[PDB]
Amino acid sequence: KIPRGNGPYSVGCTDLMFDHTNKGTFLRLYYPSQDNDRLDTLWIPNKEYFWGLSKFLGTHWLMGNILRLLFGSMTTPANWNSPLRPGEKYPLVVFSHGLGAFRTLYSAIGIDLASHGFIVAAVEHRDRSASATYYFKDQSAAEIGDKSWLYLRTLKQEEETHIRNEQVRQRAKECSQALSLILDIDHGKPVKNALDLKFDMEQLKDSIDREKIAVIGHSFGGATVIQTLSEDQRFRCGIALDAWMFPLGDEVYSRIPQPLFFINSEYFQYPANIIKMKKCYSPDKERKMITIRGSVHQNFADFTFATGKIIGHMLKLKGDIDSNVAIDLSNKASLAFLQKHLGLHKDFDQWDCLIEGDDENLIPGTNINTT
Ligand SMILES: CC1(C)CC(=O)N(CCOc2ccc(F)c(C#N)c2)C1
Ligand SMILES: [Cl-]
Ligand SMILES: [Cl-]
Repeated sequence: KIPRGNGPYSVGCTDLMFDHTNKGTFLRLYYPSQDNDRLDTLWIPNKEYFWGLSKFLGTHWLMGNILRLLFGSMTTPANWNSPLRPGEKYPLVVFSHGLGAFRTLYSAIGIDLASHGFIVAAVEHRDRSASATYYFKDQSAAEIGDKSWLYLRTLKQEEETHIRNEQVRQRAKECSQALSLILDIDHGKPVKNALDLKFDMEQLKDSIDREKIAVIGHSFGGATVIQTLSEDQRFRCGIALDAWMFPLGDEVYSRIPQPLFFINSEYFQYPANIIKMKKCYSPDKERKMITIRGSVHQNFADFTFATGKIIGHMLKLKGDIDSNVAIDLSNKASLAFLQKHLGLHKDFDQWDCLIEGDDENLIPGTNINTT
């Protein structure tokens, strides 16, 4: 089971696609909810995501069918289409998923954030870095629900540098676009959700704390944080979760004025990557780095909760550290950082010491030597 949020607020979930096209925004929203008696949220909502995952793993599509059998009824503890908790303006996080992932696979993070009074928009990227995603060819297709699917692009070695950079720039634009959509809904612009879901978007009117915006993401999503910050000053700070730095252009490193927090796994990182993170540092800029002891790259994503301890460790979905312990640290340290750099008036400064890696399961900075 994917853990429930640790915060005081109940959590709701829904999906927004606007416009309906491959250039529209697709996101999963996690938000403080008024009610706590709704059905839980289906974790991986369509069979095609499992086919996507099968291609990402480099297996036959029939492994996709097997993955569906195993995981296709799994839920995540968020009240599907629950009304938004009224009477308060919430800060906003835009969240960016990893390569071969998609919008629904970081619910442990999204739910926890929402339970502390954030609205979280987990974008689904259309750069062919998602295992799968979908949209509609035209207005007619959107009405009848005739989905067009877009699957993960496999690269040749000679395409890697160039295409990963094209992808990270698209990802950043998608983050900025998702922000604009949410800010426009906040004002009260009518938006007809291309998905026919019983969550009225007008609830979001006057519900966003409009200057309190952050961008967070895992791996490819971590590079996306960085690209996004350099190009969109509306994002006040960023948190990169085990960032994969390879996609970034040489130009971006000196171009990130906002506070930036690197939260790393012990076992993912390597000198080339760490060197790139250190290129983000300058005397006038606020940077923080911590490393979670005993953790692996997948501790930041939901599949760390989806299997047992023995299978999970074999598949590199789990580390030596307990998955809930690990995500608690990442999520609490994130909260403290956000409160600091968004100027929130909550109690998240109780976790300030985690920003400095002061905890028995944290390493300050990095375990990686780069000399
Ligand atoms: C360094 C990379 C190749 C680049 C990158 O982004 N990486 C993270 C991928 O993270 C995934 C993928 C698929 C999933 F289903 C889940 C989950 N849950 C997580 C590895
Ligand atoms: Cl790893
Ligand atoms: Cl290296």
